[PDB]
This record gives sequence, C-alpha cells and structure tokens, in this order.
Amino acid sequence: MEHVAFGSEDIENTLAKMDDGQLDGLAFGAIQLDGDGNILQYNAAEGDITGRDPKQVIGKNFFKDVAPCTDSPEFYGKFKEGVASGNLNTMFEYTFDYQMTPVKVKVHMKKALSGDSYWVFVKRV
Ligand SMILES: *C(=O)/C=C/c1ccc(O)cc1
Repeated sequence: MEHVAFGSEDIENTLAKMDDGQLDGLAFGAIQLDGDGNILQYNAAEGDITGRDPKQVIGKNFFKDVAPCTDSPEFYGKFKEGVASGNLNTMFEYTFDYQMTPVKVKVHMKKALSGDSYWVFVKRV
C-alpha cells in the first residue's frame, strides 16, 4: 500500500506526477482527467470498485463515454465549474449505476498540480 488517506489536505502534492504503478498502490480509487474529461490515469482500486479495466479506459471521455450517469449538474457540472475557476475541490456522495449493480460512493474532485489535469478520487460508503 502507498501510505496516503482519502481526503488528505495535500493529496495533490503527494500524488503529483505519480506513475501508473504507484497510483495502483492507493487504498482508494483514483482517476486523472484533462479539462474536457478525457481519462489520463485510472488505478487498480478504481477498477476493482467499478468493474472497468484500468488499461482500456485510458483515452476515453469519462462524461461522454465511460460514466454517463455522471453527466449531470451534480457531477459533471461541478467538475467543469471547478476546471474553469482553477480551484476545483469538492467532496460529495454519488451513486454509480451504468451497466453495473448500483454502488454508492464518496467522490473527491481536486485540481492536480500538473497542467490541464484534475483528480477524481472514489471510495465506497
Ligand atoms: C455512471 O455512469 C458511473 C460510471 C462510472 C463511474 C466511475 C468509474 O470509474 C467508471 C464508471
């Protein structure tokens, strides 16, 4: 395990520039998106929660393609606002239900330090 807790205050610094293998060591799901929602990174813990294959989703659009249940004001709307302001930092519960048994999660979206990059962290609740 990487020794990092979900929700930690400086998570963006600890995860800055992490390679794919290190991201796979986290206790929680971690996705990195560009400002349009294209998937740049997707870790093993996320794939175990959602069923998606972390290798196959890279390059797909999270809102248009992988996760249409998040294409709503309550998820995508918050993402795109926080991308626009440059200070996205929001934590909220949500249910994932596309082509899967519904599962309720806690989501933490936070701007990454690297350019045009935004984290989406997920754990079960
Ligand atoms: C709703 O369509 C949610 C889908 C989903 C959420 C998170 C993922 O990592 C993959 C699919």
